[PDB]
Amino acid sequence: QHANVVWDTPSRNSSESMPCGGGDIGMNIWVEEGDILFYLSRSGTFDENNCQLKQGRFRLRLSPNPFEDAKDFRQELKLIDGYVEISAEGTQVQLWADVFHPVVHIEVINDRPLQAEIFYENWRYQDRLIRKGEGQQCSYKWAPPKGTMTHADFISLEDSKRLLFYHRNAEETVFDVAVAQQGMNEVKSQMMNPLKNLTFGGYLSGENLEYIGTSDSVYAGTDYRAWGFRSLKASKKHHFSVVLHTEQTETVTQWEQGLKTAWQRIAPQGKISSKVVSQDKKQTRLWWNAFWQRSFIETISDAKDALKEITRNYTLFRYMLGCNAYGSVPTKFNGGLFTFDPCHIDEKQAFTPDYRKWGGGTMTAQNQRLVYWPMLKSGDFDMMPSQFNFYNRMLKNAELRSHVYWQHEGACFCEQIENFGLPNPAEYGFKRPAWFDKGLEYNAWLEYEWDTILEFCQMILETKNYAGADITPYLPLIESSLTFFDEHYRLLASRRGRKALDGDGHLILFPGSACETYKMTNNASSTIAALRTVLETYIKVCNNEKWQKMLETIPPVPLRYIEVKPAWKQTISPAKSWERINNIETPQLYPVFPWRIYGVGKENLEIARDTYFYDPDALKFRSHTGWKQDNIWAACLGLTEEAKSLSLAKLSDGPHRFPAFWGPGYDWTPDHNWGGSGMIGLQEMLLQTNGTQILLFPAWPKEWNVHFKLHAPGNTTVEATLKDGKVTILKVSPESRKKDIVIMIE
Repeated sequence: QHANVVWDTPSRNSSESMPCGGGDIGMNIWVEEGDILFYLSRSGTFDENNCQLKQGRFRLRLSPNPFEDAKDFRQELKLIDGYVEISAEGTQVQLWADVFHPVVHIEVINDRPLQAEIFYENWRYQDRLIRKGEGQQCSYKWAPPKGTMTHADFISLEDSKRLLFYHRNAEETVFDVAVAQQGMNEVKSQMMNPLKNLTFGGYLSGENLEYIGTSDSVYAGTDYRAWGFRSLKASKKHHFSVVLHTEQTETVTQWEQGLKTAWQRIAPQGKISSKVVSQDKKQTRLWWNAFWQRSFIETISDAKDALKEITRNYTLFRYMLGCNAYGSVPTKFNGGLFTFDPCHIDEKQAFTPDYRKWGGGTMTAQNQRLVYWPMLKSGDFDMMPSQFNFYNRMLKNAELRSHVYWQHEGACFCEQIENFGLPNPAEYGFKRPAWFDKGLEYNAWLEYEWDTILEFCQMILETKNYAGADITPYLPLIESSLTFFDEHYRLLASRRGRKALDGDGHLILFPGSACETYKMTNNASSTIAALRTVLETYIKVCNNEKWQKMLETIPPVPLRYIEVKPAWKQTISPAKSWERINNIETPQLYPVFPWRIYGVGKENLEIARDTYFYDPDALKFRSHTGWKQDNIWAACLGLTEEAKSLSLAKLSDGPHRFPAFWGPGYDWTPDHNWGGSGMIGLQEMLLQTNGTQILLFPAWPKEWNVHFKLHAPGNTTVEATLKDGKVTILKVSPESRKKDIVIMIE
């Protein structure tokens, strides 16, 4: 038992919008001065500058409008069935997306016959020059070449099919620019190109509609054109469909064809088969019903109000993640699929609705990982490949890097990575010395940060461990990723000295970095904990000995002493050595999470706790904002009250009307690494794994009553309840695992 989001009065602007999606599609939906407005974003729609374009904005007006000064207004997110419902006296509108097909549906049911106008609004009707600061939404960031523009869409007026909109990419894209910049033209002809000719759009369609002409205005400081359709005859029912298609094609004909094929499915002889759309609808709702059975964290005086808040928000976010199961590319951290008009976020950055900070086809690994990690314990295993394929798609490209720059095998996956496997052109350096290594970013924050891929590698393996997933398509990726660290730091040492290993026969991890925070490291704890834990884990799943050899070559995690404001405390060191500090991450707790070397029910917990409580960089960097993992670590170290405080802070209502729209923090709104991280935190307070143990309530307060169900390794599922400090229930499946449970509530 939980709660939907119910607004009983209309919304003022696009920031006061509601998420709704499914499949690879996300809509922001709201009602403003009697109009039903929805933005429509789909995963993977990257322009020639690698900006994530929204497909458009949709407007629905009824006449006489029952939403004008309406009594009994109600916009409701109907979680269980994954659809939004807007209703007022004798009218009921439903919006949903098919989970199994790229199609949005609007349904109107009126007691009396009403008239309906539907408008398709597109602000890319003509070329628009990228203004100062607008580059952040693309790969050029702060330095878009003079005369760089967002190219125009192709709208046109030709069954029930009415309107055709699409954007098409040219042959020349930021890919070709970046290939040149980083000197890989030699091997360009062997590289996957995600952007060349990439085309994406669809049909607006309905029965009982005529065209009512074009019209021009401004929505949120953004000029736009609108095409309008009006129903020939008033009617008790009205049904509109939007049908999308995405593809790289030699001609526009080829693309159109694929769109037609998708359109025919739902309109076999030109009309929208309400038989077919009923199956689609039924399927979709079952899927959502199943969705809310995979996992949950629910409740059962303002203490309870606050718990309800975070559990509610935890859930609302999970909905948002759900909207992009089966995306070809992952839910992005910086807005996801639910960006709105920038001006509501920052007036200095008031650009098109296609705008967000930190790029579109450009995705920072450290953020992306926080979106996905929580999908293991929530059982959302089928969504995670969206994230895995992103990297698998560019494995050949990331390898050709290492071939070109250092003539060795293995994939070089930079931190701020494009969808084509090279680092972001801007961060690589536009004004860089001729002599500098072509494989290295001319960058103080990013140089030698290649280790986040290993977190995704761990995710892949953990899908096997948690859900028996078939991960055969990924093994090459995992192997190539490890091969790099071995072949790189061997070669670097052999070029510098006579020995390629240290005197303990271990790898010499220099130059490295501990995330983006400690730079030019020797033997960072973060990178080590990773190689150790990935290899340990990949050994259990591969008899080959090359991997046990390499595990023996991994140096130990470095520790150190710190004085306390005497007495000395022993903590985890950032690294054996570093040159400087350029950020506010805390990679000396990466052995706590993600790699779970230290943690509850594991050795030397006192070391980790002291790192959390006394490392003065960690103290200084502690926070609940954005990606800050202090909430996670607190929980993994069994510090309730600390975890309680942070998780309260992290998951409490965001600044917009929908309460799980958090941001912008260090990123963009809706911040998804905010949600993601926050999920992780709540999850770890309840359930942790320690070998084959399942530790329940490791960092959960007695006075928080809870009913949850989370996953654990070996297709295991734990449903439990705490009430007035008693574990009143336990339902465990398979039952053989019930004896592995350890209750920790004291």
